[PDB]
Amino acid sequence: SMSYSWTGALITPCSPEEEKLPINPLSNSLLRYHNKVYCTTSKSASLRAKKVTFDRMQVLDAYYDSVLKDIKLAASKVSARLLTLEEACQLTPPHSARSKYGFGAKEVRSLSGRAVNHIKSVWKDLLEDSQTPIPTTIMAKNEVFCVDKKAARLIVYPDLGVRVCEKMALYDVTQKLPQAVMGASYGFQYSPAQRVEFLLKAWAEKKDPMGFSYDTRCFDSTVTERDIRTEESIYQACSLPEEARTAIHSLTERLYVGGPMFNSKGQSCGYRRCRASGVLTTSMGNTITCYVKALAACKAAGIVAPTMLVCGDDLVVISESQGTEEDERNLRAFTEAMTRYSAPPGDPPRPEYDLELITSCSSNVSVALGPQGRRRYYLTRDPTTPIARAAWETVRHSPVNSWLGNIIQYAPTIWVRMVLMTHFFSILMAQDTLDQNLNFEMYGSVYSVSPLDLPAIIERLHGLDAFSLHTYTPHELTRVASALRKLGAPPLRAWKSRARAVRASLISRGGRAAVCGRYLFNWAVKTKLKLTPLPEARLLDLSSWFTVGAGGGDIYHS
Repeated sequence: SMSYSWTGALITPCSPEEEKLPINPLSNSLLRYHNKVYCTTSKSASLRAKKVTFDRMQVLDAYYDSVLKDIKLAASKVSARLLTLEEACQLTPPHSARSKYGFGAKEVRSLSGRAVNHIKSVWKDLLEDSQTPIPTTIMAKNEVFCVDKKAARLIVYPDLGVRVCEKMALYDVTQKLPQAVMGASYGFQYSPAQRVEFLLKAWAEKKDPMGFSYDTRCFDSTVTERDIRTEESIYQACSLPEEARTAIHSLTERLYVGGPMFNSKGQSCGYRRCRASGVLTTSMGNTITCYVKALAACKAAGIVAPTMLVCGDDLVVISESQGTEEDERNLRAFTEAMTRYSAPPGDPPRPEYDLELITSCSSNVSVALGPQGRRRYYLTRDPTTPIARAAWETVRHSPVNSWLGNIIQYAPTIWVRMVLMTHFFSILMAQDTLDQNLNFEMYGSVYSVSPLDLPAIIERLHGLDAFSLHTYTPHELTRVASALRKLGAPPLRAWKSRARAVRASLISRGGRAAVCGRYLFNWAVKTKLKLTPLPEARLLDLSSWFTVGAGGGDIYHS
């Protein structure tokens, strides 16, 4: 019942790691307190290992049984197909960890003979062997944060050849199952604006709304072998081809329920009996399992008219308040139920009665005014981590960055518009690489776009309002100002001074650059420009852009 067992071998790096932000003028113009920005490395891997290693005691009840029964029935409405090898390969990100069998992501995406022939044998083996555990590699993730340090997160994943096979057997399922059994509660199907709409709607439909977010301590580690086998039974409730059923059972028994882990040096590192952090089913599995336990927990605790929003292990519940004292009582009961289901809390949940203060996936809804003086709602978050990461990525190029993802996801926020856009467009112009497509992650998934196409992307995802919001809330302004001073970054008024110059340079360039200048920086001048709908905004193939990401899991798009 232990999440992990260890041999004693260390979790090793695949190359030297840098832990402190370098002193560079480009990064320094964004933030001066470089000593506050750090990156997690292999050095803290042992501390993390101890944190995620514990015994899981799970006891289910009638409430859980009832919800699961309902879920399986809903799953029967799903029909899915096996993805072709070619389709599976095209979903592989270009910088995906290479195989130990002689090929990398490049050969996969290009369908090289070597890659194709190996993948084929892996598939055949899955069909004839449903027992032999599949080996995985454990590594310490390198992530950037601002002090006030975190231990590195651990990632466990199978060989490239197996990752392609997972797509063939389950990608189609990840695209339909969550919605089928969860409906509107499935978070990954929404763009930021849709998430906002959902939360506002849920809040408004309650006579006396109360919300709370539940933080499960090390969710992946709380997932039991039984939980994972239950996930498979839910997958099998779908209408699937026999060959897929065989592959899915094999992957479950040989990979998902657990298996041996090796470090980068090839040494046996340990054995896993919980969720693998780096498999295709990580997000979908966490989402469904979190949903089942939470819905059952709500019923057992007496939560009234709960409306849930589930994103992997992230959970937010908005319901009818039963009074302050009752609410706190019900939340404790909820926690007790979640705990019995093997999902104890990291930080005890507390009832919240102001929507702007409720955090879902580190984000929250806030309000501002549009060009006509009307209230407009949008999604935002504390900008500390995004700015710290933007600084690191300015001096250390990452094949898959996070800043472009933050700019897209939080385009209407005051921090993206005044700080990130100003900073990156200045650097891109200086580098003269404005039109170059860049890979970035969003919702744990990998995407690729050109910053020159940002205005079209933003208008399509957030609307023209995204270029004209003003009069943000005191909470938002205070939070952004505090983040900047904490990082030693220039204040917003200085970013405004800089933006005027960036805007002018962009416009001087004409073409798409000028469009970026006129639309993205209209806020920087007192004499505002018109700003009409962009034609290319309609020619955009966005709609399920987030659904196709199905959370994360080594998935790539365009």
